[PDB]
Order: sequence, then C-alpha cells, then structure tokens
Amino acid sequence: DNSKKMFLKKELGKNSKPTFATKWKNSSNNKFSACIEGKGENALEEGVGKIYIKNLKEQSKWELDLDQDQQKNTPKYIDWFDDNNLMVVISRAHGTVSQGGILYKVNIETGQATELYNTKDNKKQVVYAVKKGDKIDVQILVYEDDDLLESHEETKTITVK
Repeated sequence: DNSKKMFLKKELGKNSKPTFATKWKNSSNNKFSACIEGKGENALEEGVGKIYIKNLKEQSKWELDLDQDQQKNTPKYIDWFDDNNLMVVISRAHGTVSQGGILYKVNIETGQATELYNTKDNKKQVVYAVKKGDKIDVQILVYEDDDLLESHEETKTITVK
C-alpha cells in the first residue's frame, strides 16, 4: 500500500472527555464518532489538535495523535470517508496563513494515512472536503503570491476507489 503510519493510537480512560473540541461528527452507520480536541469549536485556535474517536456501541474512547518530533503540524478539518476511515486536513499548528494543507484518508484504528489531495504548492491549501459516494468535493484556498494578501477559492471534484 501507498500509506504511512502518520498517527499514533492512544487509548483513553472511560472518564476522559474533550474540553476544547469541535462538535462530534458521527459515522454514517452511527457506530463511531470523531472530533478535534485542543483547538476550540471551529479548530481556529493555535496548537496541535488531537483526533478523538469514540466507539458508540462498545463505549470505547481513543485518540489519534500526529507522530512528529516538533509541534509544527495539526489535524485542521475532519469528516468521514467510510465507516472505518476519516478525511483529514493536516495544516501548520501555528500562524494566521495555515488555514488548510493536505487532505488524507486516515484509518481510525491503525492511524495509517494515504493522500487524497496534495496540491504540491504551499500557496494552494485544501481547507475542507465533502464526500458523496465515489466523489469528493475538495475546497482549495489559492493565494496569488508570497505576500498572502490576496486569495481565491476553488472546488475540485475527485473520483475515488
């Protein structure tokens, strides 16, 4: 596979619960639920956020942490890809320009991640995505130049397997 162990699965106590997270987005089959803890209600606060997952049936709780030596990157936007994987946007943890980045397919159990949309341009950031069947609508924020004073948005529909 063209995947890398980007995330570390860390089990959590039954008493534990997020205190500064985005709203819980349920899985399509309503078996699981996920959110980003550590960056506020809309993940706009600075810092390295953690993806919090909940097995609604078994009442289990765990977190997916970005395996990194320095606290530079963070999950910025998450949504469901299927019943076992998430769509995760990984952006810089600090700064005012870092609204988006690269879109990945992340396994909620193994933390194994594969790219879905990488623009290979730091002036072109994936900010979020919406999936409907085999198609994903990817929003990209394009900055015109290195001054980062002028931007525009794009919608790109990608086909998946």
